[PDB]
Amino acid sequence: DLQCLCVKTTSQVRPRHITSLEVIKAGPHCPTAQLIATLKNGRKICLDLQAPLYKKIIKKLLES
Amino acid sequence: DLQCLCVKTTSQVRPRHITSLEVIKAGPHCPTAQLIATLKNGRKICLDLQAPLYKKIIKKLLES
Amino acid sequence: LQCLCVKTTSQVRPRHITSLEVIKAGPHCPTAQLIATLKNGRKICLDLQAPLYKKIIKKLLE
Amino acid sequence: LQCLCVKTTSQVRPRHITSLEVIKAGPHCPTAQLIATLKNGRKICLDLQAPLYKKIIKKLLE
Ligand SMILES: CO[C@H]1O[C@H](COS(=O)(=O)O)[C@@H](O[C@@H]2O[C@@H](C(=O)O)[C@@H](O[C@H]3O[C@H](COS(=O)(=O)O)[C@@H](O[C@@H]4O[C@H](C(=O)O)[C@@H](O[C@H]5O[C@H](COS(=O)(=O)O)[C@@H](O)[C@H](O)[C@H]5NS(=O)(=O)O)[C@H](O)[C@H]4O)[C@H](OS(=O)(=O)O)[C@H]3NS(=O)(=O)O)[C@H](O)[C@H]2OS(=O)(=O)O)[C@H](O)[C@H]1NS(=O)(=O)O
Ligand SMILES: CO[C@H]1O[C@H](COS(=O)(=O)O)[C@@H](O[C@@H]2O[C@@H](C(=O)O)[C@@H](O[C@H]3O[C@H](COS(=O)(=O)O)[C@@H](O[C@@H]4O[C@H](C(=O)O)[C@@H](O[C@H]5O[C@H](COS(=O)(=O)O)[C@@H](O)[C@H](O)[C@H]5NS(=O)(=O)O)[C@H](O)[C@H]4O)[C@H](OS(=O)(=O)O)[C@H]3NS(=O)(=O)O)[C@H](O)[C@H]2OS(=O)(=O)O)[C@H](O)[C@H]1NS(=O)(=O)O
Repeated sequence: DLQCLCVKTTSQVRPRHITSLEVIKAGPHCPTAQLIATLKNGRKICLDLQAPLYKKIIKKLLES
Repeated sequence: DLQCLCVKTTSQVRPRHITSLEVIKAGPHCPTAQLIATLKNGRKICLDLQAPLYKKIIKKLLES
Repeated sequence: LQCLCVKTTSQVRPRHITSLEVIKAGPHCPTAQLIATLKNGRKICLDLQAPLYKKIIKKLLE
Repeated sequence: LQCLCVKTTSQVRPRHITSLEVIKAGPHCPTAQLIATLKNGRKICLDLQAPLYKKIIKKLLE
């Protein structure tokens, strides 16, 4: 009934452009964790789990 | 980067078992609208768009 | 009263809404909650009043 | 002050959390928002305090 939201991660986007980050735990409908980021223009993208980039994105959004 | 969350709809579930319903507009990452329902036990399922069932689920959750 | 929607809002541009989640009342929230997510990822609590969320759900279903 | 997280909470079972969304501050919300979604679909606003959301994000990443 449900699959993963993200097909492939991305590496390049400006942390300034990010308004929202959702962290989704692995579940019955997706074997891997997911990192969905929403941008000012409505564009949604996926981040890499094995990178410190998500750590940078998160640390910024909270600092705002 | 993103696909649809729901693969196939469902027809049978008890409206009593439903705690949350999310209505997702069609977008660049999914050609069709989506109706995701969350249940007390954590189970998530998709509803049918061409049915009055979603109308029943929604009308109940608000009445609660 | 430990709800997501303490104060609630009536003014929003329906075209800016990408999703609407209806969360049911419970021991922790006296009322149902209408959470709308906008294009920019932000969220706001919709007034449970009638014609507001009526038109929205249909515009999400087009 | 028309935020999702007016009042905020500190007591939640991390195993009950299925997702955590960080919404950034803006002209409409003075602070960033930590919205946690539980197994039963409900949502609660997490305290922006340190060790609460630190352990959670990692438990979501296992
Ligand atoms: C191209 O060069 C540019 O370089 C950088 C990068 O640009 S980027 O950010 O676009 O990538 C620019 O730096 C940014 O400059 C500002 C900007 O983004 O415009 C500024 O952003 C902050 O302030 C924005 C202006 O808002 S306002 O307060 O001055 O009015 C704000 O964007 C506005 O958000 C409001 C809002 O959310 O309330 C919007 O208001 C409108 O919608 C509201 C909500 O609608 S709803 O549907 O019901 O929900 C309505 O209630 C309201 O009536 C309505 N107002 S109206 O005017 O339409 O009538 C409005 O449309 C938006 O423009 C930013 O909000 S945010 O959501 O994007 O975060 C806000 N960001 S903040 O800094 O975090 O507070 C910053 O200086 C900077 O943005 S950034 O976030 O730091 O990246 C640079 O300005 C620009 N150079 S330029 O070429 O000279 O322009
Ligand atoms: C098998 O036969 C059954 O038939 C029907 C159908 O069952 S079904 O609903 O499971 O499908 C049963 O009818 C239901 O009966 C009640 C029930 O579901 O148990 C009742 O539901 C309402 O009340 C529940 C009991 O709560 S309590 O207030 O009395 O304490 C409630 O479930 C509890 O929710 C709380 C909660 O959300 O706060 C939970 O508390 C615990 O977690 C909290 C939050 O954690 S968090 O992670 O931090 O977020 C903690 O804060 C708290 O400390 C902790 N308490 S503790 O006990 O663990 O220490 C608790 O775990 C839950 O059990 C229902 O909440 S809900 O979220 O499911 O909606 C609530 N539903 S409500 O009616 O909408 O308010 C109803 O009568 C009915 O449920 S229903 O929603 O109408 O469908 C029937 O009882 C049963 N017959 S039986 O065989 O005899 O049992």
